Amino acid sequence: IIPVEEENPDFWNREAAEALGAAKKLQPAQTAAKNLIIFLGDGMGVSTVTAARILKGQKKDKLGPEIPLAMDRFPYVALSKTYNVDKHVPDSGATATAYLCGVKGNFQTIGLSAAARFNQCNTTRGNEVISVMNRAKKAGKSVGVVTTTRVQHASPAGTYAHTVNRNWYSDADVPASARQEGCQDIATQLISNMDIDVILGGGRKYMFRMGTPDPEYPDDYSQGGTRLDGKNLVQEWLAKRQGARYVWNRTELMQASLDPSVTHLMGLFEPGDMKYEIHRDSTLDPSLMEMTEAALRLLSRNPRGFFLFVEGGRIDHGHHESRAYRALTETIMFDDAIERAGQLTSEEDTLSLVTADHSHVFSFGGYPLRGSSIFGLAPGKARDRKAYTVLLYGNGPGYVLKDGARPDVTESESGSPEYRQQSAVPLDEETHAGEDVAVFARGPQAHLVHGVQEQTFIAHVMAFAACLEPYTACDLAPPAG
Amino acid sequence: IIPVEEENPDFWNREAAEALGAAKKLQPAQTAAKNLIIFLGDGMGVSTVTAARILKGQKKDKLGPEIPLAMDRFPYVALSKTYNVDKHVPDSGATATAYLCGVKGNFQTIGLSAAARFNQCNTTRGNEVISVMNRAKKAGKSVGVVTTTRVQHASPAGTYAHTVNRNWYSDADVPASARQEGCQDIATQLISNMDIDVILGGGRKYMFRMGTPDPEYPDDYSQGGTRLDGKNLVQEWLAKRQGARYVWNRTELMQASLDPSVTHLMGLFEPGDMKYEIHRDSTLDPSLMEMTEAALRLLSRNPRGFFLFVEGGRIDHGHHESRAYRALTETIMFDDAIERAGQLTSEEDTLSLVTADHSHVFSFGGYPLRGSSIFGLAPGKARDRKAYTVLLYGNGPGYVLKDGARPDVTESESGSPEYRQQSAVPLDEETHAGEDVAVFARGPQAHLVHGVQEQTFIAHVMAFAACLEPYTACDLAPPAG
Ligand SMILES: *[C@@H]1O[C@H](CO)[C@@H](O)[C@H](O)[C@H]1NC(C)=O
Ligand SMILES: *[C@@H]1O[C@H](CO)[C@@H](O)[C@H](O)[C@H]1NC(C)=O
Ligand SMILES: *[C@@H]1O[C@H](CO)[C@@H](O)[C@H](O)[C@H]1NC(C)=O
Ligand SMILES: *[C@@H]1O[C@H](CO)[C@@H](O)[C@H](O)[C@H]1NC(C)=O
Ligand SMILES: N[C@@H](Cc1ccccc1)C(=O)O
Ligand SMILES: N[C@@H](Cc1ccccc1)C(=O)O
Ligand SMILES: N[C@@H](Cc1ccccc1)C(=O)O
Ligand SMILES: N[C@@H](Cc1ccccc1)C(=O)O
Ligand SMILES: [Ca+2]
Ligand SMILES: [Ca+2]
Ligand SMILES: [Mg+2]
Ligand SMILES: [Mg+2]
Ligand SMILES: [Zn+2]
Ligand SMILES: [Zn+2]
Ligand SMILES: [Zn+2]
Ligand SMILES: [Zn+2]
Repeated sequence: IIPVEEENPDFWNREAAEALGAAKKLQPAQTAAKNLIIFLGDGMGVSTVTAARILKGQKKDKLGPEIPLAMDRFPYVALSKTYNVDKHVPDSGATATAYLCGVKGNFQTIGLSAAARFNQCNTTRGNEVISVMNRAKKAGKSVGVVTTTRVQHASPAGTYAHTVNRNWYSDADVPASARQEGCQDIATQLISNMDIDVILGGGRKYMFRMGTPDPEYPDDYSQGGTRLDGKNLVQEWLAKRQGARYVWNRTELMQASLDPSVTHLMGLFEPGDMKYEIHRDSTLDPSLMEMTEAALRLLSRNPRGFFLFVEGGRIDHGHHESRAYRALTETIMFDDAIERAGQLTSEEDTLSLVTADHSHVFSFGGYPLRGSSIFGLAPGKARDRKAYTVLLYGNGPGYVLKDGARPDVTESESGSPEYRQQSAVPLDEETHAGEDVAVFARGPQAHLVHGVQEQTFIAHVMAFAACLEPYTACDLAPPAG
Repeated sequence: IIPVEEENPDFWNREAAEALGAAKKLQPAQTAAKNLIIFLGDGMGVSTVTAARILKGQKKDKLGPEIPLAMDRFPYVALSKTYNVDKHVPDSGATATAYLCGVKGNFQTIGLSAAARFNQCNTTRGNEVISVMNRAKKAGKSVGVVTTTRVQHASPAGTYAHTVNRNWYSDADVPASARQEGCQDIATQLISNMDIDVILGGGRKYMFRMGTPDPEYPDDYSQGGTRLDGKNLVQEWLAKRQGARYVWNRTELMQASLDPSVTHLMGLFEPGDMKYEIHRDSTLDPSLMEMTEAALRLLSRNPRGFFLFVEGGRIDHGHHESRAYRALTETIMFDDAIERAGQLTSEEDTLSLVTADHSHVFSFGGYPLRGSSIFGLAPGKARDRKAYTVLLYGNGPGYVLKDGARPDVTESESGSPEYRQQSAVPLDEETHAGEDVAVFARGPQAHLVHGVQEQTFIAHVMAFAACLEPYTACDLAPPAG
């Protein structure tokens, strides 16, 4: 469909003149950031952003691509080079080292320099690189980790953990030799490495001893505690702090977030990862946006400010499944959380960055008409005389042959939340992609986020903005306010 | 391979500290641009940039992804939304309207608002939108069009032409009803719409009457003139201007570019598109970089400045073929032309933008090791127990089944300049992609290129920077110098 307003050049000329006006009004701050927020869309590459924008646009009144995402409104954009030291196409652990600790690492390690080696516990020590969240805490800020994955998953773990193996969620996962060598499982590291004021996401099971029924699924033994060492890490965490609260459901979370006596909050909402938003039980489980608000309620009390990590963690998971519907709906909820955090904080004193750890082999093509569903069919048949979707994957589990042939696909099929877009190469999981991802920034010193930068720049600009180590001699005036 | 230097956090911390230093040193100009250059990588989306960076890096001493492209050094980056008014995934003609005229258009039209309709000549008039190049000429600047495509191809045509059908290269292509209605073929528009000081690229055949042997291929009748109206447009163009020169080969081009009496230069180096760089005859044909230098030699003489359009036009063509080797080698040469133009001009008075018209369904995945060839195999077999490449396409002509099965692929095969990467969906040509593309900017007012913008912003910032209509009341001081 051609929107009539857009047929007049004046429409475009007015928009551009307004854009030039806004561009000209941008001024760099002379002042530091009181607060830091990093919003991490796991797997949210450029193609994901555009596709999500179109989907979000259409979910409102709109044709799609002309409607800004909340992230699109951020004034400063850079490209971020995501390669890990050892792999061009990276994983979440080693990218987390980059954007949270400011140093690049090796694939499937977390919080370690690239002197360490995956799955070799004895290469850990001396290679620990401290996150900006950790430095924020040291400087007296409150700190929070919020994600739709396990809070022990690679991205959130980057804020607090140092491990040669991102798969070491609980002690059950750690080989005996590594346990003897003192490489702590991530769940332990979560409660032990540093004080974290707010921890919200999945990963209940890693905190409890084998045999402990999950509070939510007490009749599914597979969801129970995993720990071999008999520890209840939740109780240990609570015991260390007056005003600490543990919650496992939404209503308790909301209650805790409004309770002035709650100074530390651990909310673990599923045994493993949280459900996709489309599957979320809204009585039992908070959305990402809700977890972010709950976090901000607590974190905002500290006069020294806060550092908050918010992850749209299952964007990534949707793409691995080659289910763009899941990737893109997770992206929208991620963007909704960005929007919500922007309502609850001030860009005068809050530096907010939105980025992705890496992308995926997700493409948006064919030549679909304006306003057509992102989950629809490309116009025109393929050379094998069957239909194809506008969304495709380079590889992944959407690759199919029914009786020697690529299957035809209908619109009703392609639009299903379970539909797997086709790919060139069958893999159980679609792969990450290595192309640059966007960094969006607003707030004090956001203007430093520019050009094409290494992914480590994300961590460094945040430290610098808040005058955290190694930039305590930042040359900045106190935060506005 | 893990580079040892990168195992030390200090490496990353030093780089980031240097990046922060450079970021802090950026200051906006108070002064106008004397000169404007737009470098257009046709089809050069984010995945293409990263893949080309890696390839370029490796062509030098290097592992790849850590080595900046010339474009990567530009200080200001924005994302550009490429949708056409009528299609989410755009073409080159209507995007050219956006980034060259500052108004979005309908798929496969050029230089027309979206009130016009593809292939309907009678919707043309009143919908012409004037390019910034045209406005630059009006303001007394010299202007140049340089591309590896036909100079009548959609992108360069955006600088001078207005047509409802980008396929109307010569009168041979224009239906009789359109010819009667006065819709001029693009080759005619090239010599007639405006004065263009430098025109360099392909497209000889459209300028000459049917039966005119091509100077380079006088024994291949398919390469001869196409025109039905008996006109020699080259002679007509030459006749209009004292100091005008026509050349069809590299040595004459170089000679003309150094000749002070040559004020207007038309260099048409192939009958249609120029050869891929890997196929270029370096005795007969200038590279993109050479054409850009030749252009700058002439354009730079004007004390009022110049507008120059430089297109890496066959990046796009490589992706359509699903031959990433061709896409990426064209990208490197494009980047080499950017680098060369940066040597020959000053960022104190030259606003240079690098962008793409749109992307492609090109992906860079698997989990290849650092330093591995971008054209190599992903580690690990696919689920059908055969190898697969790190580079894939969502759709296109690399889709194959040999005896009911996806073919296996070897490294020697995947590395060939003729290799077609596999795709999910067989199409004779791989499709464009609709995701945002990068805009890189440097020079006066380049700091206005920020955030996520409509693709029309490219044209408007350039007009504004040089105080061209509609921004003659730009509020800017004269160009530095
Ligand atoms: C780590 O342990 C492995 C297995 O015993 C051994 O081969 C290697 O030498 C150790 N590396 C270090 C740094 O001690
Ligand atoms: C939320 O958790 C508390 C236990 O902390 C429990 O008393 C309440 O029943 C829970 N809500 C639901 C709906 O299970
Ligand atoms: C363009 O010509 C077509 C074919 O005759 C006709 O259907 C249509 O009305 C014309 N449109 C305009 C704007 O005159
Ligand atoms: C280049 O063109 C001129 C004609 O303009 C011709 O005299 C010369 O032979 C040409 N060079 C080659 C190598 O064909
Ligand atoms: N990050 C993905 C897949 C992956 C990660 C790391 C290495 C390889 C694959 C998953 O855990 O959901
Ligand atoms: N809709 C609420 C629900 C909620 C809040 C806080 C905590 C838990 C739940 C939110 O945005 O805040
Ligand atoms: N731009 C491509 C293919 C294309 C353009 C426009 C529409 C559809 C396809 C080609 O001409 O090389
Ligand atoms: N290598 C030269 C060749 C050349 C120059 C000018 C014109 C034509 C050819 C270039 O960069 O300039
Ligand atoms: Ca739950
Ligand atoms: Ca030639
Ligand atoms: Mg993650
Ligand atoms: Mg082009
Ligand atoms: Zn990830
Ligand atoms: Zn992943
Ligand atoms: Zn194009
Ligand atoms: Zn194309």
